[PDB]
Amino acid sequence: NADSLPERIDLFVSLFDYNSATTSYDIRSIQTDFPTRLLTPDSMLPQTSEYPLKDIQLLYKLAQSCTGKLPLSPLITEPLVFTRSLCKGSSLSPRWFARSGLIHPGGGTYAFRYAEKYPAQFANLLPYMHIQERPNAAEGTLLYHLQNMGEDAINALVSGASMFGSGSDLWLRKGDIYYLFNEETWLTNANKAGLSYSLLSADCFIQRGNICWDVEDH
Amino acid sequence: NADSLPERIDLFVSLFDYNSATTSYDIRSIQTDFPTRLLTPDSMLPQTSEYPLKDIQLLYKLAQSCTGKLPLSPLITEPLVFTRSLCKGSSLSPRWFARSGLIHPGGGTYAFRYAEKYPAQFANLLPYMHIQERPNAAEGTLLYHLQNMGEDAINALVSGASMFGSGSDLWLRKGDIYYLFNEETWLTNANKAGLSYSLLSADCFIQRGNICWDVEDH
Ligand SMILES: [Mg+2]
Ligand SMILES: [Mg+2]
Repeated sequence: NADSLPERIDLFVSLFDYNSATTSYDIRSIQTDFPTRLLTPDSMLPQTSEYPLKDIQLLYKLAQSCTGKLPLSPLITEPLVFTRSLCKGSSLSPRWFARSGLIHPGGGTYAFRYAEKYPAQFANLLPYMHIQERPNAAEGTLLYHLQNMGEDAINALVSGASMFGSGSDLWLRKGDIYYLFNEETWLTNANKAGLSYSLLSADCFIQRGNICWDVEDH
Repeated sequence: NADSLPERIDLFVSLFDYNSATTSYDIRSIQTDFPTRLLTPDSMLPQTSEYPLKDIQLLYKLAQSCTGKLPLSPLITEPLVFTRSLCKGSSLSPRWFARSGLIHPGGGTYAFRYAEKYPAQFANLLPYMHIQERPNAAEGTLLYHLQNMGEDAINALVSGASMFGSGSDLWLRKGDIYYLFNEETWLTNANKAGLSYSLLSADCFIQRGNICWDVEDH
């Protein structure tokens, strides 16, 4: 009966009332309000695949002592400008962050680090901070849903997947808009289409018992 | 990298110390203490695929009034014997339950129903009751693990799967023995083998986003 599976999934998608959705988000509005750099969890980690570890260490020591060895590689120019500015105490306008690569080599953003030293500029620099650096958003808002997405849900959203689950919500793409439905509606329409489903924490290539296995990429 | 997946799963299995397992259960001991009929969730439902619905209804009415229409089909002979005995008040020895098909046509077991009318015989009839009809077992015992298994975990155990997950435990089959490990050990050995995994609520034939889809059989 697994041969009719694609047809049943199409029937499943067609059962939803897209005008009675919980909320809906245009993909364009999501890309305007959140650069991909500010969604992906890897932006919160030290940028070990972009800078040598010794260069990241040399930046932290420079930010601590505000004197001494400057890092070498010419890809540290902008992070050096940022670090020297905090040490010299000179100001960086919100337009400087809008111009930057946003992500600091030690993980997180320039804006969040700058707002930790100058908390009066927090609100104006919020658009340049990672979602995981911003305060807990109000329930039902786009930021709230994004902050509560695991890496797999974020990756599915960034890649524009036709559908993905995130917690207690189903995200369904119709055209260039995502429609959210609660899991009760998800399960009801899966029942009617003759479907069962599972939410994955990775891809599934080999199943043993009730365990889906996958190689991790890194 | 998905081509090396079977080799990585074999390495994963080989990393476990089977002598330092949480607990272990011989498959033979499980089959001795629990007939499959007393594990599968479908035994708790009315036996609609074995008896006509009208015959099940005729049995409930007979058990209520203790008079009137006897069901027809000759597959109801033993359930009729059981029902007439409760009505006549005659006793059924534990050996009668050991001889029976265990499962009552309305779902559940003969033994549990009999022990509801004669609670003094509960302990002697416990071996003939469904695991979901028995009291909550003590933690760490075989019955405890079985009572907390979803249908998918039960089906994997009944079918003798090489491995399956159930809650916070990994069940690993080596020979004819199942070895239990906590999920921390599961994840540590998956990390070292270069693997990611997900626990399924059904099979996975088509993946959309982070959702594994499957047709339900019924
Ligand atoms: Mg993968
Ligand atoms: Mg299946």
